[PDB]
Amino acid sequence: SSSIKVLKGLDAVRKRPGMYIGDTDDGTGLHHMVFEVVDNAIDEALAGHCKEIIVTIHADNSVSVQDDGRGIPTGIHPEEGVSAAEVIMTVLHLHGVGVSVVNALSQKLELVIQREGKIHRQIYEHGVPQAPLAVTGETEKTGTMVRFWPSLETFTNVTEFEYEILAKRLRELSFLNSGVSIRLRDKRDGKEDHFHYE
Ligand SMILES: CNc1cccc2cc(C(=O)Nc3cccc(C(=O)O)c3)c(=O)[nH]c12
Repeated sequence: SSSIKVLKGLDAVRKRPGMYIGDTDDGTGLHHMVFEVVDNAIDEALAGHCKEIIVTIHADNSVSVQDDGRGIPTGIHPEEGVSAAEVIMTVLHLHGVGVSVVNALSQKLELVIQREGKIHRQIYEHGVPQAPLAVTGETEKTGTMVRFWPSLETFTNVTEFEYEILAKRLRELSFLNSGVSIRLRDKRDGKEDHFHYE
């Protein structure tokens, strides 16, 4: 059972967030949540499909990452009875460990996928999907959007995202991945930036 594995992996991440995300007391793990989601969007860029990424700090202290790539495949996976996107959002395999870590450590996560003319949406709570991915509407755009509300059971002390921390790494990432265009917007004060290196 994939379902059994999935919940074991999630539970493994909650019990040992240090080895997956970093220190949970000093801010580093909290911001590493953003960078992990961002790194997935960059993969879609490196793969040649995404060109703009927008990172938003929301005023309710969640962060969203939007890409204009293909959008995570929505097809019920041939292997596990749920959408391929749910697999990517929930399956652990530190070998092959990725964005499930963020899902596990978020009190809530919102996933919106635009592809093949359709908008698909799923909500997760502590990594657990409220329902299967479902079509909520129609669109002519493509891409993936992950917004996450970090668990305040997991994170102490530094619980609010810092603009400058996110600006510094995003600037570095566009530098290292020349050609990727990344926008950062703060909804708390209206501050924004655009990082591209060519
Ligand atoms: C903010 N953005 C994102 C956050 C978190 C995860 C992903 C995953 C993906 C992806 O997995 N994209 C992809 C698209 C089409 C095909 C395949 C495939 O492997 O067959 C993969 C992506 O594009 N953005 C992401």
